[PDB]
Amino acid sequence: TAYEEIVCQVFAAVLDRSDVTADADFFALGGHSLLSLRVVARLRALLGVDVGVRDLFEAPTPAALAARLTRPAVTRRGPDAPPVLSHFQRRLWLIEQVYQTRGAYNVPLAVHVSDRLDLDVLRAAVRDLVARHEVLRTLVRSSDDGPDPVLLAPEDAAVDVAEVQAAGPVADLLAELTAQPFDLATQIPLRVRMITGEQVDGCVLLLVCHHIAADEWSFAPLLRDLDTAYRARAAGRAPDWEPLPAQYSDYAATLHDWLGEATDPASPLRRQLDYWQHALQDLPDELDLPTDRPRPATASHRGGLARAELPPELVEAVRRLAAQHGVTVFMVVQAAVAVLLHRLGAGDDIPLGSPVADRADEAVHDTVGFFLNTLVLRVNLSGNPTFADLLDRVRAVDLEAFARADAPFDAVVDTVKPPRAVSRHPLFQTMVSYQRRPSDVDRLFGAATRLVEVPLDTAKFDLEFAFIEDAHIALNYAADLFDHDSAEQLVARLRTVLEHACADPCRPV
Ligand SMILES: *P(=O)(O)OCC(C)(C)[C@@H](O)C(=O)NCCC(=O)NCCSCCO
Repeated sequence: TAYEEIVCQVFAAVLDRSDVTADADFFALGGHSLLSLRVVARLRALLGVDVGVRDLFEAPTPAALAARLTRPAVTRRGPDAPPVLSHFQRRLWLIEQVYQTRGAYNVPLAVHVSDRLDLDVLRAAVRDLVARHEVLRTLVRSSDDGPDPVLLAPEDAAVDVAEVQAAGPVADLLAELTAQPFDLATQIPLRVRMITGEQVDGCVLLLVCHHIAADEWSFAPLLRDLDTAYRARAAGRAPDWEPLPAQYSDYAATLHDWLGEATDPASPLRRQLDYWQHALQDLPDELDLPTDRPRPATASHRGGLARAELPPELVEAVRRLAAQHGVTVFMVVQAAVAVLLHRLGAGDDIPLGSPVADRADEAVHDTVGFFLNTLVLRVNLSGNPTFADLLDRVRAVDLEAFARADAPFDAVVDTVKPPRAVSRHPLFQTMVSYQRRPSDVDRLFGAATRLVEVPLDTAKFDLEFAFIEDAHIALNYAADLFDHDSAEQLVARLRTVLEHACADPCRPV
């Protein structure tokens, strides 16, 4: 996606357009060939990989050209193929065995529908959705060897759909309903609740998935498929879609077969693991941050959410600054957080974790599942560099780390073998992420729909900064270490670093 977004930068800058999308065709937007010499030339200076007009012909779209610049394609297995637990799923199942997460790993998705949907038709749509995505009806029961996936049959996957009347503010009820625990060995990792009442106009459709079966990118497939299925089941027929290109097990199986054994030196896993053992060498145990309380001895996993609204001219300024320096918006937001901690006394070694989506294959681009590997983006701020300088360091660190994004985070932790503490997250405690909410989801289920935020009562790490476009900043802080007022000031201080950065990126940090 980093390669993907940076290619759009050159397409729009060379073709002088604003019609640059992930699925846009270079030649289709008026693209010739000297234009490719300029586009191919610029791509070399930023990404540093060998690109040529030859690549542009084969991959004339940013999405394709990005995948071309960088492993077998996901091959759909047999109809009777058994489920296969991906290394991503193993971590999520494992985390809930070692921690009292309080549902901190339940990802919520709430939509406001102008019409109180038909709970019976909705249920049929939820049953259809679960049947389409095997990941939504796959249980993880513990055994003597390890966790074993149990793919429920469509007839046997008891879906959980129910209506819920709102008494108080639905915002706090959504958080409460979302944080309810999941029993991955007996319950499917999908929960649907239709919140209705006299205080809410129409109803609020809440989809609560456990992260083991869905990530933030699965929101679009879920809503799109639940709309497609809901509309059909409302007409007495089964929803008419074309079969899924692949299932999660197919992606996991193809991914695991290619990853190889960490003991074989020629396998991608060990060869990537080796990069990280060097890249994360002599890593800080933890950053010297300003906390309001000492690190507890138990991970309460409880936290809050401090938001900082971003003016359109500031969102527009950040995008402009990114394009000028040949860096993604994430890299800008990441440098801001790094500077913030650096200015707060963290030091010159700012290890920030970040989620990278493994959705390169076209067979899993719009599929439901968890493809987010956590990566340690180690930013060095020594030598009192300017912001534009740190944008160079960040980009190099990111692109270099993005080429080794397939080593499971848990394996990197085992390879770097860091001093551990159940109250502290390994390698990193501050996470920076850039999310985008689904667009064109305003007329779902034949009504007036609109996404609703769920107030987070939990926190996965000490500090999680999130740049969320519809844009704003969301601070997921650990309640055991930070006070809400302190988080509000910290997210606001991030905004001020961004304001100064765009205005004068030549200023020391
Ligand atoms: P611009 O759009 O005007 O430039 C177009 C170029 C020069 C890139 C190219 O499309 C062109 O004009 N001709 C390319 C045809 C060609 O000769 N390809 C070589 C492969 S043919 C087999 C050789 O063994």
